[PDB]
Amino acid sequence: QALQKYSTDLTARAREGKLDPVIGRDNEIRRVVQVLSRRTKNNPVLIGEPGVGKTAIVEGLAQRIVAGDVPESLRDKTIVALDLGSMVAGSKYRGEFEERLKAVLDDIKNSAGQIITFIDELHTIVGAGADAGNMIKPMLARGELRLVGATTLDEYRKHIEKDAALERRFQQVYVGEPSVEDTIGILRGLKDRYEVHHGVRITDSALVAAATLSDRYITARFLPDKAIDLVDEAASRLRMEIDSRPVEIDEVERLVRRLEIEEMALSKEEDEASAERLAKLRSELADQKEKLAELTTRWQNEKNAKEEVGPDDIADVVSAWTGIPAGRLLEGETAKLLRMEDELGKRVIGQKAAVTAVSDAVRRSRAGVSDPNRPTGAFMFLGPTGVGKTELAKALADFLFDDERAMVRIDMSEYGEKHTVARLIGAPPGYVGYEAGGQLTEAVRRRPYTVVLFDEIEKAHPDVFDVLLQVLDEGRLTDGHGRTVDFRNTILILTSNLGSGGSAEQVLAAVRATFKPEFINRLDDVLIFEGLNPEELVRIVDIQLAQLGKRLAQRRLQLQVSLPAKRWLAQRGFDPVYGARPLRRLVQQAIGDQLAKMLLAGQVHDGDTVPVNVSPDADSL
Amino acid sequence: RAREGKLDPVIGRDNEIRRVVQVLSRRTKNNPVLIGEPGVGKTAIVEGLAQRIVAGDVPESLRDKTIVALDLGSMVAGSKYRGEF
Amino acid sequence: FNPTTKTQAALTAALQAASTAGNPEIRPAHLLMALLTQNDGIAAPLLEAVGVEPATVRAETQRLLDRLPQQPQLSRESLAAITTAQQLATELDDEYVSTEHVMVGLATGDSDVAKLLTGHGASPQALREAFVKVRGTSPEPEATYQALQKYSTDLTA
Ligand SMILES: Nc1ncnc2c1ncn2[C@@H]1O[C@H](COP(=O)(O)OP(=O)(O)OP(O)(O)=S)[C@@H](O)[C@H]1O
Ligand SMILES: Nc1ncnc2c1ncn2[C@@H]1O[C@H](COP(=O)(O)OP(=O)(O)OP(O)(O)=S)[C@@H](O)[C@H]1O
Ligand SMILES: Nc1ncnc2c1ncn2[C@@H]1O[C@H](COP(=O)(O)OP(=O)(O)OP(O)(O)=S)[C@@H](O)[C@H]1O
Repeated sequence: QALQKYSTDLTARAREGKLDPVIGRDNEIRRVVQVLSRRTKNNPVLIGEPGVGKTAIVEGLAQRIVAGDVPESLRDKTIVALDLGSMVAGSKYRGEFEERLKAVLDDIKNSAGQIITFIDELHTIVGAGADAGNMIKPMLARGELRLVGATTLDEYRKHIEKDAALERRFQQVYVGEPSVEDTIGILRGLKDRYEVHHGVRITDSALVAAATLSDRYITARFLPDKAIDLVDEAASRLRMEIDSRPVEIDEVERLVRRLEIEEMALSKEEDEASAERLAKLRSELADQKEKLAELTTRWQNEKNAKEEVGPDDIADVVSAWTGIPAGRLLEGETAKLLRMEDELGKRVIGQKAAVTAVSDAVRRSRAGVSDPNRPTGAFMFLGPTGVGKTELAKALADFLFDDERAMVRIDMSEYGEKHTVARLIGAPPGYVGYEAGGQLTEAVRRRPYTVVLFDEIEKAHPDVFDVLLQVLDEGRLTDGHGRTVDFRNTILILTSNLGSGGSAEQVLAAVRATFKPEFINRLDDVLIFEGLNPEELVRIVDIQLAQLGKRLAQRRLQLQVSLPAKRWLAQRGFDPVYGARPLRRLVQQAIGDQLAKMLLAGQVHDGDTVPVNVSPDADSL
Repeated sequence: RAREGKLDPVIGRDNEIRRVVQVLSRRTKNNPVLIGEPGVGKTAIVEGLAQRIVAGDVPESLRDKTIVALDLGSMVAGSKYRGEF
Repeated sequence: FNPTTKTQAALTAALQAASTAGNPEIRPAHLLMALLTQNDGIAAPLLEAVGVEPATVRAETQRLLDRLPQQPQLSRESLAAITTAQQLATELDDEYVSTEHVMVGLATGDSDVAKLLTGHGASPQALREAFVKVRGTSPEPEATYQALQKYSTDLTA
């Protein structure tokens, strides 16, 4: 009767049908049985990584006993679930806990083996002392109490294997994680338990996707557990959608009910610079109130003539998680991908050969054609200076994230000595900086969709190349802590400045003599950039002037530029040895200097608009 | 406190509260953990969820759920004996 | 009953000084001497809260000890004191007995100590307000009781 106070009844719980169906894993359960039914030392311990199913095996054995598939040596035996936490509850006096545990042990021995104690998280059996969890050591080695335990793989060697007198009384059972084909079956069996809790239906083509998809995207966790979450979340989200309106009709309404209040409390601003902001916000409101009322119409076109989860809700879940977009190109993204070297051309000018290669390994990955285990694209573009090869790697990180500072840049010119490698991989255990991990590593392990940029790579020491050697071609590198980080979704970009003027084989042979063939072989196309012709500078001129104008709008201060000045600046863009950097200095020598002189000398105030005009030699405002 | 009007208004962050709710109402292992750099708003989201529950914008399963803010500091206050914690 | 460590130490000190004294039964004046001369004593500021002089709390109760003919057991007045103390702990729901609880039980249990505290000037309505101005609801030990005044100094003062 002391076993009623400190434990529940697993077999009784399994009798009333309160446990999930256990599928497969025949070998593990048969070994648990043939260990649990020997003369002495008859107590197994399941062992293995967290999530692969180790309480599932004990619950399967309990259901199996209740049914009657077990041998004669185990027919009609009850399994009790010991609870070490509720025993040390009130034991402040000097012997009460030992008294409790002794009563429990005596009561277990008082039966004739009709009880199988099952301790979960048994690594907690070492403490309870303050000579505790130690009075069990005699009864263990004789086979009185049949113990079924299950702890993860690495708290075993941390709490138990430290005590080789106690770990002798345990027989280990290793529980390896299943494969995709087996996880599919486990899900096929468990589906009808979620189909009830959520009032929905789940499609087998979705049960296959929730297991194939969650095997190449979520690598930090193990099997089935990392494949049941997708199904459960998809169902819960679908039920939410069923009750209320669908998504993308809810957020459009939530933000509209906010822009209203914004413009309402903004229109009462007795101000003049705030009138250009109100007249700009008042347009996005009418633009949103357009597609909102279009969605409410397109929803009735379907509601007059999305009721079970498919292989699409799963992808949407594994995309909201982990940030990686793996969807189906829902007709809004494809129209944007189709004109990409057109949205990149607003920031980079020329280099058509290189824009149509960076942009070419994004489509052939969003359409599901690239190798699923290798980086999305790994190519190095190199050429003369000031040509636009560090700008392209920023016009690209802005097309995908809408923020130029959401990417990972490391300036490879500080890696002059080989010992500077530990800066991006961590320091081995037992050294100064170890509870910090790597620096490149920990940056990608948190958001595995960024675009890495190794700037000025040939200035480094030829060992960091050999570190990168396996990043390309496999997308993996492990830090000090032993955590493997995957790169199979990033875009690897390496700039350079080799050759410096050689036509095509003074540079192609200067790359070959600075890098090794095993490093050139992992790369995709080696893009060559080209100098700037006189025509393709008259356009960078416009870009620069637009930039400066946008920078000036902090004072509502514009400026008018005449075509003579616009083609004077571009003709004073000179020296096809320095690219397009001199022009940014010419602009500030000509316009910016005298504008700033006039600006703090009175005689120019906000709201004005200054026209530039080419004096016979210089520019006059 | 959300009923008594003592929490600041919470603006924006719709995707996050949506995901928090849908994780908070699934069958097993429903424990959302807001993670991210310090300052970007992680208590503000929970306060927004509380005000949203008081208002009524939540799905059916989360009607009248009475969020509770635990405290493990005042729980280990005086427990020098063997089982007091 | 439900003891805290200070009442346990007071009972142990009174029992050691009683077994040294050689008595058939331990008087309440042993416990009173143990509590007024206790380290970190919360009885002398308790009587400071009700305006009682401390120059008589070691003389007029000392005369209740050196008139007895020098293992004792607890007097029935002391058991009634602990009984009314445990009863008086049920309103403020403090889970353990305290030194002020021992004091109010001794003031209600034996009328001999109540006679002395009434002759020095103290009412049970006033000494029930003696602690609330020095306390400020209770665990087992005593690390409350104006914690700002014992773990800080005043820069403005
Ligand atoms: N063979 C299986 N058949 C059916 N469901 C399974 C099977 N293996 C695991 N599961 C389910 O997958 C999840 C695994 O959870 P558990 O196995 O209880 O956790 P665990 O494997 O013990 O990991 P730890 O060490 O306890 S944290 C549960 O939802 C189980 O119901
Ligand atoms: N084709 C181009 N289109 C637009 N801006 C360009 C172009 N080429 C250079 N620029 C400008 O030049 C600056 C950036 O030049 P970068 O390409 O970053 O220099 P680089 O190509 O990395 O050469 P090095 O070897 O790194 S100095 C920015 O101010 C750009 O506006
Ligand atoms: N979306 C938001 N709406 C309204 N106020 C916000 C929002 N996000 C942040 N704030 C305010 O900005 C501050 C952010 O503080 P918190 O988000 O509570 O701190 P935190 O983000 O939790 O970081 P830590 O780790 O808790 S110190 C508070 O003053 C919030 O009131």
